[PDB]
Amino acid sequence: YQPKQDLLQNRIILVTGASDGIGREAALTYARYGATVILLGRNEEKLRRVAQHIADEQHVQPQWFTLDLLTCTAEECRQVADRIAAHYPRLDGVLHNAGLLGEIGPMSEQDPQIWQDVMQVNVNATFMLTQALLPLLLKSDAGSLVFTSSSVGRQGRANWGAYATSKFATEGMMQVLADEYQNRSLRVNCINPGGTRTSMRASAFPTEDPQKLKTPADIMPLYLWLMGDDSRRKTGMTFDAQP
Amino acid sequence: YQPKQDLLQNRIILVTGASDGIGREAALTYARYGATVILLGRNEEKLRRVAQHIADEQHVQPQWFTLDLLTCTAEECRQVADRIAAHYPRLDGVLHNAGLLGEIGPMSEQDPQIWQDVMQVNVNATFMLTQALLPLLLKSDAGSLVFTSSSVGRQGRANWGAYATSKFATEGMMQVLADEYQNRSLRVNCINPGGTRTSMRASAFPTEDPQKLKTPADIMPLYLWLMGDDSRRKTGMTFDAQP
Ligand SMILES: [Mg+2]
Ligand SMILES: [Mg+2]
Ligand SMILES: [Mg+2]
Ligand SMILES: [Mg+2]
Repeated sequence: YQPKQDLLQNRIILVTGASDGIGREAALTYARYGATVILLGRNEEKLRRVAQHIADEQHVQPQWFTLDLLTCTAEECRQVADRIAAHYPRLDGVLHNAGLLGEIGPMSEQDPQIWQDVMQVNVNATFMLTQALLPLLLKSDAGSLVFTSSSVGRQGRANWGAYATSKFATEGMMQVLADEYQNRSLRVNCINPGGTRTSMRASAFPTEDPQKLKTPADIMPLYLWLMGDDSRRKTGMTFDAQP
Repeated sequence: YQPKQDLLQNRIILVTGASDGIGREAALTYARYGATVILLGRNEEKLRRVAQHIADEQHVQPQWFTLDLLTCTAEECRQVADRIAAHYPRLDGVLHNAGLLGEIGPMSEQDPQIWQDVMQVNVNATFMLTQALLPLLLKSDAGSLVFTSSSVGRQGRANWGAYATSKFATEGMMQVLADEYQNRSLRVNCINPGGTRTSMRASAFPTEDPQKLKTPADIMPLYLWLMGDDSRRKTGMTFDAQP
C-alpha cells in the first residue's frame, strides 16, 4: 500500500499512547499524510515533544491531552470530548494504541491487582474514552475507530494472562461497535501490530533480538489504510500488520 | 448422551451461581449422578434451600459458601479455597455459572459503572476464584474447570455491550488456562447454554415466550459430559448446549 501524500488531508484523528512507540509513529505518519492529529497520553512533557516534532515538520502544533487511562473517570473522558468539540467540528478517526501489558507468567501466579489494572486500561477506560467520542466520530463523512489487538486476542496462549484476556475483550467490544454502526458512516476495526520493535515487546521477550524485528515505521501501511477512504467498506474486522 | 447413574460418584464439584437457574439445576443433577457438590452463591438462605433439596434426595447435606463476586477480594477467594481444603482432599470440578448481564442497549448509552460491575463479576472475580482453586483442582485424577460463555462471546452483536465483551474475555481466559494445563490432569472448557428458560434470558428478551425455550433440565447432558471421564481428552474448547 502506497497512497498519495494527501490521503488524510484535513482529517482530524485522535491518537492515544502517542508518547512513544507505535502511537508516536502513527501520530507522525498521519501528520505527514495531511492529518490534523490530536495526541493523547500520560506524560505532558513527552507529548509536548511529539507535538513539537510534528510542528517542526508541518508548521502547526498539534493539540494534546494528558489522560491516565488507569485512573480516569467517565467524566474525565467526557472533558476530553468537550475540549475536542470546542476546537474541532468532528473526529475523522480514533486510534487506540494505549495498553498495559501487566504480568507475563502462569495463571497460578498472576497478581490480582495487576490483572485488574490491565482490564481497567485495555478494556474499561478504552471503552469509556470511546463512548465519549462517538458523537464527534459520527460527524465525520467516513469516521474510522481502530483498536489495538494481539495474536493472543485471537488464540489464547500460556503466560499471557490479563493481556490475552483483555485483547479477547477488545475484539468483542470492537465487534459490538462495528455491528451497531454497520450501515452508518462509522467503521470500526482492530489492528494486531505483530512482533514490533517496542519496549512492550522487549519486556515480554527479553532474549529476543529486537533488531531482527520490523520497526513501527515498517508497519505503517496498514495504519494509514484504515484511516483513509480505501478501507471505507471494511468494518468489524481484525487485521494483521505482519501476516 | 445417556451416562450411567454413577458417572460422577465421589467426584467433588464446586458449582457457582447455585441458587437458581442453570446453577441450581447443575448442582441437583451432579448430586443425582453421585457427585459431592459444593454450592457457592450470594444469598445464604437461597443456598440453604438448594442444599436441603439435595439432602432430601441424597441424604447428606452439601456444603455451601456465600461469596459476592461483585465485591469479593483475592483474600476472600483464598478463604473459600482454605475452607474447601479443610473438608476435602481435592476438587474434581468447578463449574462457573455466576454471571451478571448488566445493561442491554447501545454502546452510546452503556452505563460506565454497570459496565465495570459486569467486568468485575464475569471476568475479574471469576479469575480470582479460579486462581485460588487451581491447587485443589490439580489434586484430581482428571480435574474439569468449566466457564459459562454465550453466542455473543464468539460473535459480538448490537446492544450486548459489557456482557458480550466479558464473554469474549471469558473465552480468552479459558484458552490461556487450557494451554497452560494441556499436558496435565486438568482440562478447561466453556459451555454456551444457548437460549434457556431463565430470569436472565427473560430480562434480555421480555417479548419472547419462555415456554418455547428448553429448560435448564433439558440442557444438562452437556454439563454432565464435561464433568465425567467421557470428555477427558477435550480441553480448550467451547461447546454449545443447543447447536
Ligand atoms: Mg529488559
Ligand atoms: Mg475522502
Ligand atoms: Mg421482565
Ligand atoms: Mg473415573
